[PDB]
Amino acid sequence: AECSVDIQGNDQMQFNTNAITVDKSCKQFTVNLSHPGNLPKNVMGHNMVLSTAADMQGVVTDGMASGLDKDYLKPDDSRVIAHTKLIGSGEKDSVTFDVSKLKEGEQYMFFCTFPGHSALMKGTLTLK
Amino acid sequence: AECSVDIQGNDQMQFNTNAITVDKSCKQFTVNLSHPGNLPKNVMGHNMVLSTAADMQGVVTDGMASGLDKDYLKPDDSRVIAHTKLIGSGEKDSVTFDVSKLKEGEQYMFFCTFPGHSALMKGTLTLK
Ligand code: NI
Ligand code: NI
Repeated sequence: AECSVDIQGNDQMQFNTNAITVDKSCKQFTVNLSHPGNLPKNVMGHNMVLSTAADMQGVVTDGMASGLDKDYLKPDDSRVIAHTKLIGSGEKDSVTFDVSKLKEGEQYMFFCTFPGHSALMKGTLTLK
Repeated sequence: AECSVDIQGNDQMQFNTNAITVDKSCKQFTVNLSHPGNLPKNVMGHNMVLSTAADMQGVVTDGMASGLDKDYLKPDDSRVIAHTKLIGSGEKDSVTFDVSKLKEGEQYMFFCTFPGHSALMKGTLTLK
């Protein structure tokens, strides 16, 4: 609870929220991702990727180009603050990261890098 | 141009038009679908499927449930007036159907049934 949050990304190409705020008291923060649905990861794969608003675009465009083998994320991309695995239906994955990696007054974005999904599957994250 | 429309499906999950006018003087109308870009069928597949605005949702839902091998279309869906195959990048397909299958004052939709795309890839077709 509190320094964790649960996200689901479904077969309708959406996330159950478009805003997460990290509380300034958290030492670490967890994002638990699940995929309700029936569709396979090769058609409707979802991951949770975090970065700044200004970088999102770069991360999606190089993610795309990497492909399904690299879970559509450029390996060791330094713009990526934290990311889960690309999961399909019935799969579950989570990531914990240092709240120290986030600074106040900066717009972060959570999104999915599977092609075309960030048009809908995106959200703001903010450290309050 | 004359009783036919050239249309494009791109890797941004966008068709290059969102309104088709079919002329009453046509015996037939031909739609010519192409897919500029680089992503394959299993990731950014596109088809042009036509039905009444009312049947669209049943076609989209059942299409999803038909699977990738079925080109995400319920085969012999009684509601589909015409459709192309689901094409990936570099590919192309056309469909010619008779104009008598359309009537005056019905609302028709064209759309793509690939998972999550029709919220974005959709337009109106109209008999004038
Ligand atoms: Ni996704
Ligand atoms: Ni499509």
